[PDB]
Amino acid sequence: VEEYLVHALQGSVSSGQAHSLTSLAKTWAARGSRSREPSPKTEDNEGVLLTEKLKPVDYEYREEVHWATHQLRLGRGSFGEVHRMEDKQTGFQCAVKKVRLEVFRAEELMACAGLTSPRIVPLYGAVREGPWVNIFMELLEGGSLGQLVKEQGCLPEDRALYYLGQALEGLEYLHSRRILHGDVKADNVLLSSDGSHAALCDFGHAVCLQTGDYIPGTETHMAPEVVLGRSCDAKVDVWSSCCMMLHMLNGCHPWTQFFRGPLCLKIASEPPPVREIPPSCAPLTAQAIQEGLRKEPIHRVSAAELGGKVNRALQQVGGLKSPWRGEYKEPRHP
Amino acid sequence: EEYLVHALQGSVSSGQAHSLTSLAKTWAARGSRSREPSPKTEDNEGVLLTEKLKPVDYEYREEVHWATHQLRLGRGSFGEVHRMEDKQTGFQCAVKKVRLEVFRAEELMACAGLTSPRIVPLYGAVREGPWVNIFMELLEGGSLGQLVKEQGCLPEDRALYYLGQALEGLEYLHSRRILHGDVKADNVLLSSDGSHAALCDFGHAVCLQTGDYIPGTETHMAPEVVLGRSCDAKVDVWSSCCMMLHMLNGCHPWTQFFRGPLCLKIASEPPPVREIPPSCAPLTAQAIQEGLRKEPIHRVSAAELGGKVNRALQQVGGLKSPWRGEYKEPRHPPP
Ligand SMILES: Nc1ncc2c(n1)-c1c([nH]c3ccc(Br)cc13)CCC2
Ligand SMILES: Nc1ncc2c(n1)-c1c([nH]c3ccc(Br)cc13)CCC2
Repeated sequence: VEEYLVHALQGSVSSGQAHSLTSLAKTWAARGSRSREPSPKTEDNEGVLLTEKLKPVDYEYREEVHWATHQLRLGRGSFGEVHRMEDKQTGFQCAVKKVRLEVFRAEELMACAGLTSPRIVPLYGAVREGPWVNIFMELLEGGSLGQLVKEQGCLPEDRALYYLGQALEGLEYLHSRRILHGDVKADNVLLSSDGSHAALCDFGHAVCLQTGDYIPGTETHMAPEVVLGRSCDAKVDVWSSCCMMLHMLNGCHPWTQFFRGPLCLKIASEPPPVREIPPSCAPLTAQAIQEGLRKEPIHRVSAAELGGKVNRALQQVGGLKSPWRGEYKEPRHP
Repeated sequence: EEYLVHALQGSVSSGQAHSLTSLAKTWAARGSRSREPSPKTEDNEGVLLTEKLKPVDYEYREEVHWATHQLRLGRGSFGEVHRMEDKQTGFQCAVKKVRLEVFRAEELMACAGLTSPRIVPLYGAVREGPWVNIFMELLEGGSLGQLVKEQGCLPEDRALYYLGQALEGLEYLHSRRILHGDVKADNVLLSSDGSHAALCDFGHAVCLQTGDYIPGTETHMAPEVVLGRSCDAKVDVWSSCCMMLHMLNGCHPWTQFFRGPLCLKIASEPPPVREIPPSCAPLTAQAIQEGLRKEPIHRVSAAELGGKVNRALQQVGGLKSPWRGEYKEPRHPPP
């Protein structure tokens, strides 16, 4: 059972619901660990589309036949490159992340599928062609928070708070659902064309809680409990979020300007990088970051808790007033 | 040599094949292992074999020193293939991007430094984090596979001509102890004028001195592969003839008469010599029979087969049929 729904889904591309896609994705992750045999001339083609804007024809959905990528690479995710694409029948434009079966984790779809938060990039479906999983999602037009930070050097306190807060909304939505993101950083939050809306993008590091099986993201954003080899929970994301905040404010990641790699040792041994908080910051801003960067996950605030403090700090600075893009602010020197 | 490796690591250098080969071995070993926290700045290392691909300050990074342009060129066994231009030299070539976790050193060991006109030349390979970028000559006449499809099936002389060249390359590899492992139309690349063909994608290659042969497309697999026996270069010879049948009929060998998996059928049934078109020349048909002998031991070598194929081409009048000629309907399946 569900072994039966799986049998019914296998071999075909169907319009359907998240649960169906999730069930299939588990089979993809299992068999990608399974070194395979001689390939059929016609690649297997199976999956589930979650929106009518992406339409299988005769239970197929194949690159170059039913849809296609546009010239230039959009970005690069943890386990696959991301491109712009078009459904050839409906004209719909979205994004696709192409992942090798052998490195495909079901959580990549399990952690966002069917989710309906504005702070989480919507999943349109996923389709397998042979040893490739194509993951379809909303195309966003304002680039990543990571790109923004690099082109502006650093963000103003208010902008930084604004994005941090929106991200924490998404994190709260995830955590209440036993979902941990695992790679919270500027490069993985995506922006609207007018910079007003931010959303979490890449769940390649996600884990679906009940731990022990957390695959670490970027070392500078790693919490002490990860680096110590201890069991991990949602608080990991809270710490990452505050590492991202420091990055937005200073234009450089925490630890980098003071230590050399690997930073794993230093993260564990050293005190939290609260010393990297800009003195120019508002009292409520600084305290929020401190509580988010508590080395003991247990005393560390939740995403919801941190979100509140951050909304209040934003108030304290006068709300969001700094202009969308704007003028370059030189990042902090080492 | 553990010292040569240490000296190359962390840097992108202009250098020689052997150096690239040694580094590539570390990549295949390192693709093994759920990893640790990633450094913020991706590792960047590799070796370029031509000055037309030029690193700056020992770096070579996508979007900085080079970039892809236009639409996907193709899809190899372990990675997609694109056009790219080096931002320093303006040089255009092709790049195949392969995930570290599925990267086989043979992908480079089997073609690096090789100087046959029948084997697509390797320009180098560069790693960025969990990605291996394989650079190679960009060819302008598409793949033999694309050709066969848009023409339905090919005229006998064209087919012989391409078969012969592939066999030249195959002979070249085998004499160097290299089995390609995925010989098929999709893995032969064509000049703009259709005159030159060369073997590409060595994702299935193995470097002889089996048990370690990763099978390609089931329809091109030899009986000894499919039985799980020890494998040698003769595997490529069988595949080549499967490819020949494909060019002639516009469809792979077994597909029209059996259902998958074909593993069983290839083993049990006689060789697909019956799929040879009767209208073919005596020498053509016989060549294919010899390439498709079920015991690899009695099966002709790539060199032997090449002579027959060249002779067959003669008997038919040499290469005369036009390039991008007229559609010829591929053989239909039975009801
Ligand atoms: N869907 C989508 N729209 C826009 C972007 C991206 N994705 C995007 C960028 N880097 C990425 C890394 C992982 C993922 Br899943 C998406 C992106 C680059 C930012 C632009
Ligand atoms: N270097 C190069 N130039 C042109 C092409 C190709 N490669 C090409 C195609 N399919 C492929 C599959 C594997 C590889 Br390695 C190359 C190609 C499609 C043919 C076009």
